[PDB]
Amino acid sequence: ATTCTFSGSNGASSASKSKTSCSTIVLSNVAVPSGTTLDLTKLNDGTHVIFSGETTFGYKEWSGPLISVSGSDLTITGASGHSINGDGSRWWDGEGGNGGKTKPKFFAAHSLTNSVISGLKIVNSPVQVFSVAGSDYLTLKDITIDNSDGDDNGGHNTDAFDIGTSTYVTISGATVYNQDDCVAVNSGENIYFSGGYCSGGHGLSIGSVGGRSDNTVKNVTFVDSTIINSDNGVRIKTNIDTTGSVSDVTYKDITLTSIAKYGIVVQQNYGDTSSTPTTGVPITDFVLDNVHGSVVSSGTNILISCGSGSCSDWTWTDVSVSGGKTSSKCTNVPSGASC
Ligand SMILES: *[C@@H]1O[C@H](CO)[C@@H](O[C@@H]2O[C@H](CO)[C@@H](O[C@H]3O[C@H](CO)[C@@H](O)[C@H](O)[C@@H]3O)[C@H](O)[C@H]2NC(C)=O)[C@H](O)[C@H]1NC(C)=O
Ligand SMILES: *[C@H]1O[C@H](CO)[C@@H](O)[C@H](O)[C@@H]1O
Ligand SMILES: *[C@H]1O[C@H](CO)[C@@H](O)[C@H](O)[C@@H]1O
Ligand SMILES: *[C@H]1O[C@H](CO)[C@@H](O)[C@H](O)[C@@H]1O
Ligand SMILES: *[C@H]1O[C@H](CO)[C@@H](O)[C@H](O)[C@@H]1O
Ligand SMILES: *[C@H]1O[C@H](CO)[C@@H](O)[C@H](O)[C@@H]1O
Ligand SMILES: *[C@H]1O[C@H](CO)[C@@H](O)[C@H](O)[C@@H]1O
Ligand SMILES: *[C@H]1O[C@H](CO)[C@@H](O)[C@H](O)[C@@H]1O
Ligand SMILES: *[C@H]1O[C@H](CO)[C@@H](O)[C@H](O)[C@@H]1O
Ligand SMILES: *[C@H]1O[C@H](CO)[C@@H](O)[C@H](O)[C@@H]1O
Ligand SMILES: *[C@H]1O[C@H](CO)[C@@H](O)[C@H](O)[C@@H]1O
Repeated sequence: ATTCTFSGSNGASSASKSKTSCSTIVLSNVAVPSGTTLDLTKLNDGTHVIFSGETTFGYKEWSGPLISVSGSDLTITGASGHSINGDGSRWWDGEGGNGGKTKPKFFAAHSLTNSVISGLKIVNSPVQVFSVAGSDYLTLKDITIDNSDGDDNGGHNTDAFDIGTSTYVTISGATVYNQDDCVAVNSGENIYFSGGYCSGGHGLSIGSVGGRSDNTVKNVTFVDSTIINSDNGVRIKTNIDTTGSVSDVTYKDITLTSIAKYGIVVQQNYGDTSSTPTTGVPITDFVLDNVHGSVVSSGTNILISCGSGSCSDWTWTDVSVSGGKTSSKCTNVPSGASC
């Protein structure tokens, strides 16, 4: 059993070259050089990684990731008082991932099996924070993401959790202040989100689904969570002219507070809302249970833009969204639901 401590301005290099001799790696006030990844890929099974002090990154216009981890039976945690500081205002230019500077993604959680990431505190990511991909039985718990400075400083596309090609991922106790989706499930199965607080972004989203070889979303649950001061609350987006499926999606015991645009929005014409919704990505067995909240007077309570026949078997129990306009543009609403 070995414990390895890496720190300072050359910590990232040493960690990379010695990671496989370390049972435990502690990362203390590591300053990652510009244009380079903190490469924690391919750790030995059972390795424990502890973030300590303040982790920082040199400035460069590149696409990331800033941190990358992969392997099995890993524990990665944060020590008391630590933070991982992206100092994103260096890149923030109002354009996020769409244009302006090239901005690096923060945390590649790829090819993780049976691992836990707990207690990390991330501050001011340049753009998206967690990219979860190709991972199985991953728990992300008590993660704090504070991009609140981005609200008035050009923060854009600062998604907290982007999930794809993953199964059995559990997210609990997340606290997010950001400017895009709190969660986006692009594809994946058996996803559980609970005890979350999402402020400032675009809601808890399924989507966008379709147009990739990975286009199935199944068995996802959002429960006991608050979405506040966000553009949308509950959201399902499927890409127009694409095929896939979304099934067994549940939102339960959700509080929506001061939603700006849409309390609940389901769009089967995502990508081109001037066109009629298409029917290639059926949304079935969608359940809302005890979902309550308020939309500002200028927003819309509920928008359902379904394709003909491509939305069915919805159950909406104890749902109440008020404060906003009732939409008159809803299409092909299933029997259990309403705008
Ligand atoms: C729909 O997704 C649900 C959430 O992933 C899933 O429930 C989860 O089921 C797994 C079993 O595959 C449970 O996990 C395992 O780990 C615990 C301890 O780590 C063991 O005690 C279990 O025996 C098992 O090995 C999860 O605990 C459970 N998660 C929760 C929050 O319920 C459902 O199984 C999925 N439903 C369908 C029909 O597939
Ligand atoms: C690296 O150095 C630190 C001292 O801060 C220890 O915590 C650890 O055991 C390792 O030797
Ligand atoms: C961080 O800490 C290590 C020892 O833990 C030093 O080797 C390094 O120079 C920096 O002070
Ligand atoms: C990284 O750069 C620092 C800061 O100058 C050094 O002290 C360290 O040993 C490494 O070269
Ligand atoms: C980063 O720096 C460490 C220590 O200087 C080297 O071992 C590594 O190969 C890379 O140059
Ligand atoms: C990173 O840390 C290792 C082990 O402390 C050093 O050997 C290397 O020079 C770099 O500073
Ligand atoms: C991290 O850095 C070390 C040397 O700096 C490499 O050996 C490793 O492949 C990774 O690039
Ligand atoms: C990685 O870290 C180990 C442990 O300090 C060194 O022995 C190795 O040379 C590399 O710097
Ligand atoms: C913990 O892990 C390291 C390498 O992963 C071993 O060298 C050590 O003996 C213990 O198994
Ligand atoms: C490395 O060291 C830490 C503290 O000793 C452990 O938590 C871990 O299991 C591994 O042995
Ligand atoms: C990281 O990026 C900065 C800015 O381009 C360079 O100065 C540095 O040498 C490294 O490539």
